[PDB]
Amino acid sequence: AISSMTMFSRILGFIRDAIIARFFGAGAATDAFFVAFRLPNLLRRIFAEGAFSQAFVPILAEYKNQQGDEATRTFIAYVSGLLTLILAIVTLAGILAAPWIIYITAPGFTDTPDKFDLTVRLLRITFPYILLISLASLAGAILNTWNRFSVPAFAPTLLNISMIISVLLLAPYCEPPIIALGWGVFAGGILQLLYQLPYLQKIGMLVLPRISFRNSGVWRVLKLMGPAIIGVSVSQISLIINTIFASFLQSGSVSWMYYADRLMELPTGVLGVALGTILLPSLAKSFSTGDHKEYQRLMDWGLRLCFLLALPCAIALAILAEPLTVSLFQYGNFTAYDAVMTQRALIAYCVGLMGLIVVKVLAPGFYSRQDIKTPVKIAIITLILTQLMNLAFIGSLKHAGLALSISLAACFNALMLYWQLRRQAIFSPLVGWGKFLLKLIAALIVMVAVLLLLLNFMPPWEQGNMLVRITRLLLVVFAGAMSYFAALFIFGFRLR
Ligand SMILES: CCCCCCCC/C=C/CCCCCCCC(=O)OC[C@H](O)CO
Ligand SMILES: CCCCCCCC/C=C/CCCCCCCC(=O)OC[C@H](O)CO
Ligand SMILES: CCCCCCCC/C=C/CCCCCCCC(=O)OC[C@H](O)CO
Repeated sequence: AISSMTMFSRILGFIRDAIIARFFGAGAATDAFFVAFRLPNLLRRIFAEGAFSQAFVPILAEYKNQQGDEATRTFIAYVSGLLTLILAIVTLAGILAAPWIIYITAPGFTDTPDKFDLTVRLLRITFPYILLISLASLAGAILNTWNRFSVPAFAPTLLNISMIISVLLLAPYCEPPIIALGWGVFAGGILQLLYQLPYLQKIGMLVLPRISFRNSGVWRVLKLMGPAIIGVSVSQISLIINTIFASFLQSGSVSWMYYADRLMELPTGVLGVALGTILLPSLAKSFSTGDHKEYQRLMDWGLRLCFLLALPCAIALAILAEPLTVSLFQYGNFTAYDAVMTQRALIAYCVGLMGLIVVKVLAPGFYSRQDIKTPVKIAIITLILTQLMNLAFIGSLKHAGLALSISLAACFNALMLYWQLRRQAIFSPLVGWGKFLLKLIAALIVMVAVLLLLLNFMPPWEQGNMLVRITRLLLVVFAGAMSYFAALFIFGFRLR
């Protein structure tokens, strides 16, 4: 369900990314678009996922299960109304203050004033999407409360489609061509909304928004939002300051980081969705029922699974950074220089894939423990270490150093959450990790050896059509995966 539609969305997101790279490359225009659209949406996502979504899903289901459909319709009406009012005000203030928002977020764009102007213009086109995508994600949250998961998963396909179409059709018309993306995004917003509204009507939860300050449920969802806003703020501030750092770097830095991060995202989302259906449900159940012993059992199996699957992915992405970048991005305005810079950023990002997967495996269980004080402390530490690693790595490695900083920060964040579990006896690993790690290390050595060998005997990656390059890429990915799994088979792990 989710596993099929959210990954169709994934190839279309990656296809739109390749289209962007092909048509606009990695430079001033693409830098401006990323700071203008991606950075505000990421702040918005952090806020909604960290505070609004966490508060909204329990209260909504609690209405749905303990009160009628009419009471739930009224709750949803007042929630969507207050959301729309706040976001309309927020959007209006943002379009007015856009030059100051770009100045604070990306100070270094001021050196090319025309680039700063495009970033401001694109934020003005972009900003209405915040409203649209928030309404669409509220729709999707409601539908998920009604156990309809495939529609909200498929919904971002419409954004990807809209952006691809705006690039292919509207870009030559638009006077700065990447302006077209904005409108695609805009159309995308509307489409993502329009697609989900009838399904909402299907469950009788499509209702005209309405404003009130007396609703008990609205104040409940406002109260559970409170303690999470400090951590949301930490994460937002860190991301803002990272962008500030990158803004002083050479044009394309933001775009190179973006492309590397998407390349690196690609398998990590697969693994995250897959472990979120194999492991997290049973972990949540074990924590809710108070079964400590078998919670440890799953925690250990899941951490071993993380080492078994995220490590080979990270190392393979590092070894295959040029194959991947050249085969998936190096067309049109994406030059060979852009490909090298993206390769470096991708090698840097590979360090933190492990930290990402483990943060997603450990963080469920703290929000369930209702311990937010120690994660907000961990988040402040992660901020401090991130900004410090930025100062340290920016001069020597530039954008790659900023990517290394983000990666190592994710590593330390996961490590600190694990240390909190270890100190409070929340988790203690099972015996036999040592020989298990040795098995991994041998299998990784075999995999990397086979990959290096093949690459020495395989053509220059720039040479060929996209069919040819992606065929070669898939051939080496297959040989590497096969060889890693064959080394593992000799060691053991015959069944899961
Ligand atoms: C927190 C600040 C709140 C400010 C509220 C202002 C309300 C009126 C806004 C007009 C925008 C239209 C004009 C857009 C260009 C303004 C020039 C500017 O400030 O640009 C930055 C500068 O270029 C860097 O070097
Ligand atoms: C153990 C191994 C771990 C590493 C695993 C690495 C996976 C590499 C696969 C990539 C295929 C996914 C991307 C598919 C891209 C389709 C082609 C495309 O993007 O075409 C756009 C073009 O510009 C239109 O004009
Ligand atoms: C050139 C770049 C260098 C490439 C790398 C060379 C290999 C270095 C050695 C690895 C041992 C790793 C040991 C740790 C692995 C499992 C994690 C662990 O033990 O964590 C304990 C936890 O922190 C509770 O305090």
